[PDB]
This record gives sequence, structure tokens and C-alpha cells, in this order.
Amino acid sequence: LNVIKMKSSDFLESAELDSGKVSLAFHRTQGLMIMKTVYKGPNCEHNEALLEEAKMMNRLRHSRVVKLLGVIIEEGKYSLVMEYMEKGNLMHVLKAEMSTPLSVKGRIILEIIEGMAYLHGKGVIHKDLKPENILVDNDFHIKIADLGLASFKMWSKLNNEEHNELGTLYYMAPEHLNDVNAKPTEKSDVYSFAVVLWAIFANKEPYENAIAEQQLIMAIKSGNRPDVDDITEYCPREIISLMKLCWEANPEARPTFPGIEEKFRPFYLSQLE
Amino acid sequence: LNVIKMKSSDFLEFGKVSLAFHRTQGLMIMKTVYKGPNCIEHNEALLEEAKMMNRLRHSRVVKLLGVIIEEGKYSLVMEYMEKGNLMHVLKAEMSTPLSVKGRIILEIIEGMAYLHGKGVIHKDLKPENILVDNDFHIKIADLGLASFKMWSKLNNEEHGTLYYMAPEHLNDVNAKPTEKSDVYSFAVVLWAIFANKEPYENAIAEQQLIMAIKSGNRPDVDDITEYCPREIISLMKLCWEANPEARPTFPGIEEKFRPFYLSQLE
Ligand SMILES: CC(C)(C(=O)N1C[C@@H]2C[C@H]1c1cncc(C#N)c1O2)C(F)F
Ligand SMILES: CC(C)(C(=O)N1C[C@@H]2C[C@H]1c1cncc(C#N)c1O2)C(F)F
Repeated sequence: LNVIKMKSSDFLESAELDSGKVSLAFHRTQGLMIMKTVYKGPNCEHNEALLEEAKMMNRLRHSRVVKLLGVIIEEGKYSLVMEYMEKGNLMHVLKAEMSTPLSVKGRIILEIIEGMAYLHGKGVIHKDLKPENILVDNDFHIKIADLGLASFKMWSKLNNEEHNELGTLYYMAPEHLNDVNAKPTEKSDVYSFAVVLWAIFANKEPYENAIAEQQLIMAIKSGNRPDVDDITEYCPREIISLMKLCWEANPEARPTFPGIEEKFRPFYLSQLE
Repeated sequence: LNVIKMKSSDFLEFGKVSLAFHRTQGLMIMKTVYKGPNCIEHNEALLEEAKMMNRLRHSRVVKLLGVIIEEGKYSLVMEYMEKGNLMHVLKAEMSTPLSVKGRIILEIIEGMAYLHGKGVIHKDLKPENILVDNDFHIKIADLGLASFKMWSKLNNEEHGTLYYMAPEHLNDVNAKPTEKSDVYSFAVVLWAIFANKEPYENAIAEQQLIMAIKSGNRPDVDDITEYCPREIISLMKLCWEANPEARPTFPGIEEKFRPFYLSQLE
């Protein structure tokens, strides 16, 4: 339940990944893993706080959240070590030439609901749910990640701290768009989820026809949402309903993940599984 | 957020469990605990235990849908489970395949992990308290009202087998239950799932059987005639260890069992 303090010698770590300075690394005994090197540079401070924030992020253990296996914390380099998800992130899986069946897409959605229900269950606001932060194993089971380090302030600042040698907008609720200092709520995560449902049936990012960013922000704040007609393949009307309900302008008019799970699970089981 | 105060008029019409029809929301199970005289002085305490009951919401625990608090009728209203309890499902003429028994075990682990996550000790996990819907998905129940004292008192005033009980609580009723108390119970549940019956069938008497269990007696593994994976036999032995400390946590179980389930049984 305390963090595993791993050494640099324990790995033969690879080149970067574009789905990240995130890299695949080979542990000498425990085998294949994912490593997020946060810092490289001279010695610095906050060592106890980072190791406590690692302990904090090690607390959250579920079948649908990515597990911290350990951390590297040495003289002038800081890294997070996490379990290997073979098929990469959700958006990578949807774009692949291999067909993703309806039943699988259904299960993926239930597994995300399960995972979000867990984090909210522990009083965690994700703040940055998006297909990047949804990883997929070889059996097409998923786990939720915080690779932005949204919920871990000391690690997130460490990336841009000082002497460091080493996306969101589409899934961010309109209340927080163009807001320098916004407080994200649980219902912020519910909006993100709605855009994720759309992406799962679109097999692409939303807002492809946007030209400038200030155009897209002002559009989404004025009530624009992903084009439902741009869903070419079959998407059940129950899920089309659900994503419209979850990307409501009014935060309070959105449901909660317990509320979603209660409706979606029996629908999934009866119609999609 | 808070509990729903339902009326008896809103319905058609372990405790007097009746299946009842809510006039709008549809079919439910109602546990009418008290029918007769009036006890309105302690209604606040029951409604405070109800709030406590209402806070536990998971896919693998039975949900309180609402409660009836009237002059001389007191009921818990909870979600319907078509196939009844686990022991009833195992004893049916339809053989329940290995893959399903595997999934059942994962769903129990999921549910127990949730309750422990909310600081809940079940204290009386057993096949009777494990209910099964039409697609063989399970939800854990507290029909004995082990964790709800005022309702449990009310249940059995006018108008309990030991096979799944950890040895620390056998002949010690003051011993505080821990998480590891539930983990022993779970071990005996694993056995029953592959046995398709209650253990200790050829015990002489319960006084003597209790003393046997305290001295290290466990269910007969040779009584499992049908196939049981060896790593599940290993798991149930590790979970029914004499020493509470020597048993794994439900988190500990989940992390070993889930990838085993997925790779070998799913
Ligand atoms: C940071 C790390 C290890 C990670 O994914 N997680 C740590 C724990 C579980 C998982 C995670 C996922 N979503 C939200 C939170 C919160 N709060 C969270 O916290 C990885 F992204 F580097
Ligand atoms: C009593 C009631 C409603 C019920 O199953 N539960 C109430 C809530 C969820 C579920 C439950 C199950 N296991 C343990 C606890 C605890 N603590 C529990 O508490 C039913 F048996 F009538």
C-alpha cells in the first residue's frame, strides 16, 4: 500500500512514445512497463511531498484505473512507473483498420462508467477525462489515467519547475473554456464523458471543420456540440440520447455516473452484450 | 441523495420478504419488519440507520430503494433479484458452468472491495446474503441486518447457521469483527460454489463442530467432486487461515484473481 521506490538500474528503458517524455521500459525481473520521466536536470526540494503525492496516487486502486507500480526519485531525475496497456489509448484503438464491434464499444463505455464511479466514489474530480487518458489492453479492457497530472499539483509543476532538460479543449466543459482560474466539479467530468461517447461512435476527434481556436471556444460556450450526423456507423438511440443529456449547457442538468451506470448497465446487458 | 419515504398505498398488496409493485417505479422486494403496536419514540434512529443503509450504492450490493415509516408498519424496500440466493441457484437442475462460477466469484470480490472501501464490515457474508438476477449477476445483501441494530431488533420481537463464521468469533461474541472476518466467510463461499452444497454435512452436533473448527477444521476439499481450478483451492485455503493476519485483503484477492479469471476462465 506504500509506494515501490525503483532504481534506474532496474530498467533498460526505450525511446519515447507519441501517445505520451513517456516511454516503454523493461524491468529486469517484473517485465514490461510504462515510464513517465517528469524531470531531468540538476539537483532540487519537494522530495517528501512528491513521495507523499505518489503514496496519494497509489491509494486509488481499481480494475478501471491505471496502477502506479513505482517511482524513480534520484539525484536530478524524477519518474512515474505504471502498468503496460498494450493497445495504447482509446483514440488510437478507434482509428485502427481492425473493426471495433458494437458489443466491445458498449463494454468500453460501461468500464469507463465503472472507473469514473470509483474516482467520484473516493471524492476525486478527474478534471481531464479524454480518450488519451483512457488506455486499452490486448483483451480490449480499459483503465483511466491522469497523464496530465491534473490531480497531482507538485508533480505537474515539477514538469515546468526549473532546469528541466525534457489537446484538452475538445473534452473540456464550456463553464471552464477560456477561464484562467476555474474550479472543476464532478459534472465537468460528466461533460467530457459525453464527448468521449461521441468519439467512440465517430472513430475520430470532434470539431474537424473548426478553423481557429477562439472560434471553437466561443462556439462550444454558445452551445455547439459534436455533429451527431457525422456518426456514419450505427449508434443506438439510447446512447445518442445519453451523450446529449451529459453535454447539457447547465452543469446541474447533467446526470451523475451512479445515475448513468443504473440506466446504461441493464441497456448494455440486454441490447449490446 | 437522501432516503425515499415511500407509502404502503404506493404498493399493490430475513423477515417477511414479499415481492411488491410500486405504482410508478415497478417491481421490488419489501421486508416488512414490524406489524402490530406503535413505537414512534425511536423513529428518528431507524431513519438514521436508513440514511446509513442508503449511502451504499454499487453494482454488486443490493440498493435500498426506500423505507415505509407508518403507524404500526415498518418496511425496507430493496431491488428485486429473480433467481433468489446463491445456494438456491447452485442446487437447481441446470448445471451452472465454470466460467459463470468464475464471474460470480469476481463480482463477489468487486462488491466486498466496495463495502470495505466505505469502511463496512459485513460480518455475515454467506450464500443466503448473495442474490442472483436473471443473467446470473450477483449483489451482496445484509438480510440478517448485521450492521443495522435497531431494524434487526425490530425484525425479531413478537408478531443463523455458523458454517461461514471465522473461528475468532466462534464462542467469542465480544471479539470485534475486522475486514479479515469477512475474508474467512468468502473462503467458505468459494468452497460451497464448487461443492453445490453447504459444508460439514456429516458433523455430529454444532457444539462439537464449533470446537473442531476452532482447532483448525475446514470444509472437506474431497467433497468437491466436479472440477475446481487448483489456484482457487489455494485461494480458499489462504482465506480460511486460522490467523486473521495470514488472510489477504479483498484488494489483495482482486489483483491475483482478476487476471487469473480473464486469462483462464473468461
Ligand atoms: C498519475 C498516474 C500514475 C495515474 O494514471 N493514476 C494515479 C492515480 C490512479 C491513476 C489516476 C487516474 N485518474 C485520476 C486519478 C486521480 N486523482 C488517478 O490517480 C499516471 F497517469 F502517470
Ligand atoms: C439491508 C439491505 C437493504 C441491504 O442489502 N443492504 C443495505 C446496505 C447495502 C446492502 C448491504 C449489504 N451488505 C452489507 C451492508 C452493510 N452495512 C449493506 O448495507 C437488504 F438486506 F434488505
